[PDB]
Amino acid sequence: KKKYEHVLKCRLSNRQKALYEDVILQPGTQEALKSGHFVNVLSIL
Repeated sequence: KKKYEHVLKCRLSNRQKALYEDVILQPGTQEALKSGHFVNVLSIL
């Protein structure tokens, strides 16, 4: 010549915790994480 990057962690909500743990229980997620092929993980995105 003004710019400085400062990214820091953010905070979660317990309703979001409940809903996330709710959705987590689909077994297709398990077989996907084990297989490592995108044909299944496309959904959870």
